[PDB]
Amino acid sequence: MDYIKKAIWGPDPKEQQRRIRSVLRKNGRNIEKSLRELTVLQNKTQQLIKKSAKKNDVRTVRLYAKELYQINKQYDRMYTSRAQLDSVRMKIDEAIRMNTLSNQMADSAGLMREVNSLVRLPQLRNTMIELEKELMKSGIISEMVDDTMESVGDVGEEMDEAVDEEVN
Amino acid sequence: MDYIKKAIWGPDPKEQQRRIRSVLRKNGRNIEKSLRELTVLQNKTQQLIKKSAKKNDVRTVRLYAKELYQINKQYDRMYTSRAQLDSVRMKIDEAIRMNTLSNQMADSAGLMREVNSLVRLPQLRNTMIELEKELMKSGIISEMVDDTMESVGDVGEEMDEAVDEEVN
Amino acid sequence: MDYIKKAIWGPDPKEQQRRIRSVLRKNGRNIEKSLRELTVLQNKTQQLIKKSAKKNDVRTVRLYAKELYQINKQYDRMYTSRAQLDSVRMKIDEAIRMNTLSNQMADSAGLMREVNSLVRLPQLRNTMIELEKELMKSGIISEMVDDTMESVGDVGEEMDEAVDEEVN
Amino acid sequence: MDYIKKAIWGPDPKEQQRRIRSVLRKNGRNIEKSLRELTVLQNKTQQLIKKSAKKNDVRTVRLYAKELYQINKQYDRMYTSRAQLDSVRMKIDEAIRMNTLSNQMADSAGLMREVNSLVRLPQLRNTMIELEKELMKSGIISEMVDDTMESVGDVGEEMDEAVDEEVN
Amino acid sequence: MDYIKKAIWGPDPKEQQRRIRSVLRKNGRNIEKSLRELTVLQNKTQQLIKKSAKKNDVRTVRLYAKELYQINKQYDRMYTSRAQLDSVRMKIDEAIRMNTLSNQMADSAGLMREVNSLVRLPQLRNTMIELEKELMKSGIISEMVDDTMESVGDVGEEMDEAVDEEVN
Repeated sequence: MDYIKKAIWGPDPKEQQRRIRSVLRKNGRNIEKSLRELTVLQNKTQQLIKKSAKKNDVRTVRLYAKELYQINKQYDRMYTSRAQLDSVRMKIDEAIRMNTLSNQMADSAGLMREVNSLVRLPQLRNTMIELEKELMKSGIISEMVDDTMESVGDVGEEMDEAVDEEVN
Repeated sequence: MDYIKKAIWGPDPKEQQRRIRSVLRKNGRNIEKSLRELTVLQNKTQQLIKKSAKKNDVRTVRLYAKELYQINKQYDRMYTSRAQLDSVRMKIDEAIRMNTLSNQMADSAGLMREVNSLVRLPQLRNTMIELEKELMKSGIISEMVDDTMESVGDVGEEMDEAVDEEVN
Repeated sequence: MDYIKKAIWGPDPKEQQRRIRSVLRKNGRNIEKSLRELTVLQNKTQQLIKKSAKKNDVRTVRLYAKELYQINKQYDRMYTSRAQLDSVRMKIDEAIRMNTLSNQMADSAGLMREVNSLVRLPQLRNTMIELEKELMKSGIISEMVDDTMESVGDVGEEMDEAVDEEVN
Repeated sequence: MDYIKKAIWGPDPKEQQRRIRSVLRKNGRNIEKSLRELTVLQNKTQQLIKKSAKKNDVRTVRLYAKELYQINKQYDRMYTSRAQLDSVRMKIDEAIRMNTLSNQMADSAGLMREVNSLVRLPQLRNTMIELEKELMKSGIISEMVDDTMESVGDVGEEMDEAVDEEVN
Repeated sequence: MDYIKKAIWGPDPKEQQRRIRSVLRKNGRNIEKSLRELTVLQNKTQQLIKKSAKKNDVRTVRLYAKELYQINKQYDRMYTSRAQLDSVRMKIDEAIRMNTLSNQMADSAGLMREVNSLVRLPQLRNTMIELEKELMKSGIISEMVDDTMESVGDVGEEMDEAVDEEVN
């Protein structure tokens, strides 16, 4: 019945989708664990760098200087990988929705407001007399084009200072 | 079966849609005709202004100033109307598509390119071992997560100037 | 089930393909290693040619003149071989894909846009009335040929200056 | 089994495809008929213009100028339509093939010629020792990487004018 | 007949609605039970904390100190969940009504009072002479605009201290 959805997720899409979001969330928590338990190794080193900064021991600071870099080299790729999954998990939750009734109602009512703003504009009045005379008495669209009968075309305050300005 | 689309276009949407687009190009040509047949009234007036520009008759030029104003007031409301319909006819064609197979193929093939760019990032390769081990041998998604298995990573050129910089 | 794929890669194609891309990537890294470790022999010689250029020693420059050529003769074939594998590995990754669902969706949605641009052209309108009346209510193609009902054929602004130009 | 092709052509693609190509040659002949039967109205008019060219009657030639314009306005929209259908019928035949065995043999036998040109380049022979030692004795690919084993390389005529040129 | 109501609640809305309010009320009573039977475990602990507060037993209070926190941690999420369902059950009873005759009469009679307050304002009197002369003798609205004939426009006590204040 829907072939593009099965061309992406396979012969049973609804169990392929919950099979990624198991795996893509187990790895989403192992990053948040390995930044929780690796921040405290950064927090203890801030107590151990500040310890031997007042001790002024060369053999102590240069021994912490090796492990402070190798963990911050580990931190900068695990902090990156948290933003890597969140780019994947957001683009793949967008693929999972993609044709839902929830997005169909949310994107249509946001569009019917944008049509309702445009059908009341006065220069397309004479379209709406012709359009009301032709359409079926349908739902949203035909209920807008007959609700816009609140305008007639009449002359207003014209310019007189431009008539003598054309000869000028 | 199709409730949002019938709520917008009525109980038979496919004939409501071609009933608008029929009307909305009848007015699409009547604007384009009345910008064409009224430009040549502005074109003949540019000759008749240039006629009595050398005659230097105030009783001739200001008689054209009464009718040149009535055409350019008419032109600027009809030139506006061409932008009025084309704002409506573009939004009301977006409402006609809105859930089609034509949008389903277009908005998803451009979405699978964006996932193919993200699954190949080397920080999340450790996810793609676990993800390839779990998924059904599906279409697009499970064909991308094992087409990223044709690569492996290894350690590189570490910084040798970092330890003395950290103790600095 | 697919015989051309097995006529190229043998009785088990999926393990022939990952057996090349092991070998064709080990050699892809031995070139990048042997241009990394041979550039530094070119970089030290730029310190040793510039050394004895100010020393003005004939017996030093003409001894570096032998090894500068034999390494640049080595460099120019190893730099070539990097572009040799990348021509092979790109033509053989194209053979590995060649019938994938990923290329099937990417090359079809790029083609359905090219059909959508052509079916709306006005001279083939009277085809599309006949074509809509005949086709099944299918997916992408039949959803395009009934969406193009937004045009009727009517006369426009004809030429009058060519009628008296035929006698001219 | 075939999801992209059924998404384009519907649940039975093979009868949707011959249902378009049936319609799209019915109009393929009606354009070719109406360019043939309308050329002879242009052909008889070239005699009747040449009739009253020597009669020198303005009341005869300009009566043909009213009907010669109505045929060449009709001819130029029907001559355009022959290029309109042939742009559609070529693209919609490309959509019908798009994944066939006929394209799989044609696009791959032309691809194996291009790999056969690249595996015989002598800079990458050192890959083809390691590649022949690893691959299964397959079809086309492993038959090319050992049909390039009927050759060997050796050092050639070195430059004797390079050392003095480098010290120059 | 009503498509938005079926797009939300499905093909039979009236049995989807009483299928939530079964489930959403069973859970509404299991919270009120599990705060009724968990308050008495808080009430007995207030008799057991106040028991060993005068006994001054360290091994008794610190043993009740473990279970007093684990139940108040249980209480603070079950007290929250009572306010969680009542936010859901009130927003989903608002969805169930949403177009009823009961809300149609209650929101219209509250609106007709607001129109009745505004049509009697004296500056829009001259509208109501024109409006009474045009409308059909309808229900509520036309019965208000002819009931407002109890006013005529006449001059009152004008200011004289502002005439000499303009020159001032």
